[PDB]
Amino acid sequence: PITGLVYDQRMMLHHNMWDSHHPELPQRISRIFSRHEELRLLSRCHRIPARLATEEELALCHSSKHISIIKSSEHMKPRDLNRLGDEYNSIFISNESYTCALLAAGSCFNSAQAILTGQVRNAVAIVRPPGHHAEKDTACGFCFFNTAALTARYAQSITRESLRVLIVDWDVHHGNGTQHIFEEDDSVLYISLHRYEDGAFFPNSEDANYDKVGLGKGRGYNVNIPWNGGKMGDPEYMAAFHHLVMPIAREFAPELVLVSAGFDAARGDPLGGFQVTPEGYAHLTHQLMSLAAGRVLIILEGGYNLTSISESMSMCTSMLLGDSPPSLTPLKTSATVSINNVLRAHAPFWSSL
Ligand SMILES: [K+]
Ligand SMILES: [K+]
Ligand code: NA
Ligand SMILES: [Zn+2]
Repeated sequence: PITGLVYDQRMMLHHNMWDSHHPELPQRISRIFSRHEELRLLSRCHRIPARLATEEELALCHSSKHISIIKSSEHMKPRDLNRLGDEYNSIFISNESYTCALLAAGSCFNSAQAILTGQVRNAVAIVRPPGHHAEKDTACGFCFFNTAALTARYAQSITRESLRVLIVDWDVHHGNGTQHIFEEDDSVLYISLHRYEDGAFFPNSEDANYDKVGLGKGRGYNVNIPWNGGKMGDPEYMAAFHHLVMPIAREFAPELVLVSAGFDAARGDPLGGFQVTPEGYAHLTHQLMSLAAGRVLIILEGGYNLTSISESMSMCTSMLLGDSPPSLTPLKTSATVSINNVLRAHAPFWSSL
């Protein structure tokens, strides 16, 4: 049982040149890496090489128009980069952004390939910029290309079209990009847990609500678990996995599990405002390892407290490596209502509920 780890410092090049303190810092991935070194987790892993995604691979999920525009940013001068970035919801762009986006996706491709060919059982990808807000034709919320969505399509490309992929998105924000790409798809099961606040939390859309179960053949295969007022923690997430994520996943019988692993739901994160502990993430990870013969790829999304996310993602790697789960109140009423809402919404599609 081998765990893969992919990390490249070239992904640090992507930066905000008008605010060097912008929360999506280059140092996010470097601090996670060093913590993996420090805890002797890195030395236990099989080092998977990073690579650039090709344009043909980007076309698995993205329009050529979207690809061309972001590609052209590599040759732009600072003010043009400023203007282009302002055409999007919450995006900054540097000359290196396009290349870093390519490495993020290519790294995840190589990890998926390693898992699916049996070189490793599972893998962790310490990458940036993130991906899950990125749409087919647009960039959004610090994301340029949808790394997770692309990896699902890449995985199917190197296996068979009907490879069943589960994408679990435990980043505090709804992965609107991932939901939309696969909304009519029944080969990719998208499950997201996210702070919703009745549509008044980024990315501020009712697409993130529980009632959005998918379209056409894809009905049932989109699971939104929205949190409303207010601070949520380990109890809420554990209960969500127990009643929803793991029962549905088992019935879906995935062959590959991708985790859109943001750690902005972690205690200490300003943008999330939740209190999922590092031990919390370990237990979520451990549960997912019971799926798909352990074929699990952990892909970094959001998470902005450098100490919180280094410790949190390290905890997940420890689990993938096979360490025993660390030792961990009744649910908030609102959380219970959220879970019953999803249960009632997905009753027709999943007989296990
Ligand atoms: K999420
Ligand atoms: K789907
Ligand atoms: Na179903
Ligand atoms: Zn996030």
